[PDB]
Amino acid sequence: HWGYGKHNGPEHWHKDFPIAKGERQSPVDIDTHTAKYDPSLKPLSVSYDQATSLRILNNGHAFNVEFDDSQDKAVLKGGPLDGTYRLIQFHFHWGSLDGQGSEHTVDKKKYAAELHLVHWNTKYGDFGKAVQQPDGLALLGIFLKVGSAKPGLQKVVDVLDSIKTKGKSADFTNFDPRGLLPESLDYWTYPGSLTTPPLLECVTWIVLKEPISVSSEQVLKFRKLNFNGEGEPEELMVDNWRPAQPLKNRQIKASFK
Ligand SMILES: [Zn+2]
Repeated sequence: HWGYGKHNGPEHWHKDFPIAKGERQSPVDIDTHTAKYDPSLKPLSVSYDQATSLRILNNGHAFNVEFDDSQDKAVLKGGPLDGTYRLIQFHFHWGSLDGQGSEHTVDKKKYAAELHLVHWNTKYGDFGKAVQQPDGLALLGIFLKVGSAKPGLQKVVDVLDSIKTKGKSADFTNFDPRGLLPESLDYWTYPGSLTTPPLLECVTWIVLKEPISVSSEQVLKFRKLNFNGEGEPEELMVDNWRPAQPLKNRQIKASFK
């Protein structure tokens, strides 16, 4: 099956998932000089005050912090979006070294990591139905650079030892994802896709311009995770990022002047 190893990585995905060579694939490089300010874009509305985290799972390609999305609690609205999108999970992509790890790039710059908060459009009733629609998901992307620690990330990093290997999960209640947001909600937006198989073209991307800072110790702990299952030969979970894809017939819009 697909992965990020030497023989099943992103350059191989198209064989099982032909949409990998599609017209609206993600991630992409954000060329800051070509992205146009769009005065018609509204402020993002991130309402996470009532977010209910439940569990954290190592799924063999990342770790997902999962939320209770059976009610309208943690929602993303406004910005380029029409309607309401419910938070279902967040996860990260990171590198083996600080000089790579992010999926989106900014003027070809790679960040050390990238956070994805995944939300589905409530007009489609459930996540499974939403991913079959061009406006089914809204993904909020946030870059991580290495510097000062992010206090709000530490509860995530400290639980990672308990989910080292594929298929392991742990209770993870009462985690507040507001602690992962940067100061500014300025963003770029474009239509794209899931960045892991099945690579469905169902995502409105909202990528924040301001990165958050995390410490070297924090990201080092990400890199102690395993792609493999318990008892199997150790493959460190690093470089679980898909590289930039062709922009094709798309425009990236900026929310800021
Ligand atoms: Zn992702």
